[PDB]
Amino acid sequence: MPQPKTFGELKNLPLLNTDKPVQALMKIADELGEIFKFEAPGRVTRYLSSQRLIKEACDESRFDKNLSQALKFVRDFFGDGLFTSWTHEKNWKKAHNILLPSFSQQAMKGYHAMMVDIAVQLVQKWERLNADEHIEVPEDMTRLTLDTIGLCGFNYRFNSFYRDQPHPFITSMVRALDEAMNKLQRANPDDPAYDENKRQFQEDIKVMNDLVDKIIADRKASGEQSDDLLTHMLNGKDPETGEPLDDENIRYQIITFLIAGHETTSGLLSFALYFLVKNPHVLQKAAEEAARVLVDPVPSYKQVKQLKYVGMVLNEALRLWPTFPAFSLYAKEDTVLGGEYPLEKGDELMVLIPQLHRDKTIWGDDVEEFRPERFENPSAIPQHAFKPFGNGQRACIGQQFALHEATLVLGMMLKHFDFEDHTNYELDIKETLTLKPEGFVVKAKSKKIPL
Ligand code: HEM
Repeated sequence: MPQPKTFGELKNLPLLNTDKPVQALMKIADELGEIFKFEAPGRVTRYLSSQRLIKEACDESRFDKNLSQALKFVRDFFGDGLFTSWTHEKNWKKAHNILLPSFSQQAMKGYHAMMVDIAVQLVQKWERLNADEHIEVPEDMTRLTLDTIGLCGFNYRFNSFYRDQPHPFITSMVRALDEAMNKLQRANPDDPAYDENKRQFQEDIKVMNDLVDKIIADRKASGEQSDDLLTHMLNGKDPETGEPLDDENIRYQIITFLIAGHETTSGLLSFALYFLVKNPHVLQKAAEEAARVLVDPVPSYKQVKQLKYVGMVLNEALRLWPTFPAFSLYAKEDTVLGGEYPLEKGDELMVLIPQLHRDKTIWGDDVEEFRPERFENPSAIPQHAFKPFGNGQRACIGQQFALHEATLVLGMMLKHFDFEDHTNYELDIKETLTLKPEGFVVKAKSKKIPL
């Protein structure tokens, strides 16, 4: 099996001592091909990049979700929430069954009004800019997506658009995820030099956990008859065990949904707008759909479902830059991958989603081009070729929520504004386990359509 350059007794570990590890891993994959071994002290994994091999890795009878080294570190705050629990933990399947009804079609129609509430605040912010003022795109998209999960999921208002600086929850969430990414490259984690990093880390987690207490305390005290994600967490019973979630698991789910429910979606909207302003003919086509379909001051749920081309733009943005770029798997038993790489039970794999999404045998030769038309008929895509939301029973539970929000917001953006890439921005991808085009700015000129 191919393997990139090694560093003596540190093996390949120094290759991930960079600000852009995923981007470093993609270039290794370009150099070495569909599979490559990556060793660290006392650790080994195999990075897969081709649909040929990933279609076997997505075989659930042979491989199950692994918690990567990164996810093990985040589990200190995510606990046994849906995202950081093993498939075999009781709390995974319980919460899985209890919370899927929160993403039913009827649940989605119920979220739509509060999504519009936040989308209108975004549009109003941009409409209220003075001449020649610009937009900080990932910053405002994070304002929107954080507020949307807070309100739709928990009837809690982060009021991000009333702030020039990030919400304290996000300040502690980013620093706590920074501490988790730095534990990967640190030899002796229980050494006195990191005594204060750990002090910071645990105070950043109590910031996040104090908000959680408030969301819970205000639901119990509230009179309003709510039917949202928190309703199901507090009241839903698992049809299989007959049990509801317990108090400590509930806290983990709230923290999980608040973080997983906004970061990757903000990344998606950021990349989508980036590709639109870089591809003016695509932007014009998407804008024409938005104008044709969104005939009312606020979009209906049905109208969002009719934004076919906008949906295609979002999928094409997810192909080039899947915002959660790598997922980890482990072999359920001894097995042979691709008829030439034998694996033993427990052997770990990493699916490099951006490399899978550039497989020339599936997508053709123009893999770097932004062409939404490749999603004209989504059924034409072979199995396991397009995986921005993961695999099987461990796939993203919030997929339809993220895509409905992103389609709604992007449709309104295209309806209400013309956009200008006034700095001719140079794509610079920031990695914090998720991806975002750092420093992306635009100018918007309103088409002066009332809300
Ligand atoms: C474009 C936006 C999103 C992307 C690209 C994305 C990506 C993913 C991926 C790749 C996984 C599988 C993780 C793994 O295999 O380790 C996943 C799982 C998950 N996502 Fe998302 N996600 C997005 C939005 C959301 C939203 C909006 C929510 C909540 C409302 C959410 C909540 C979760 C949860 C709880 C899981 C774990 C599910 C389980 O294992 O049962 N995500 N997501």
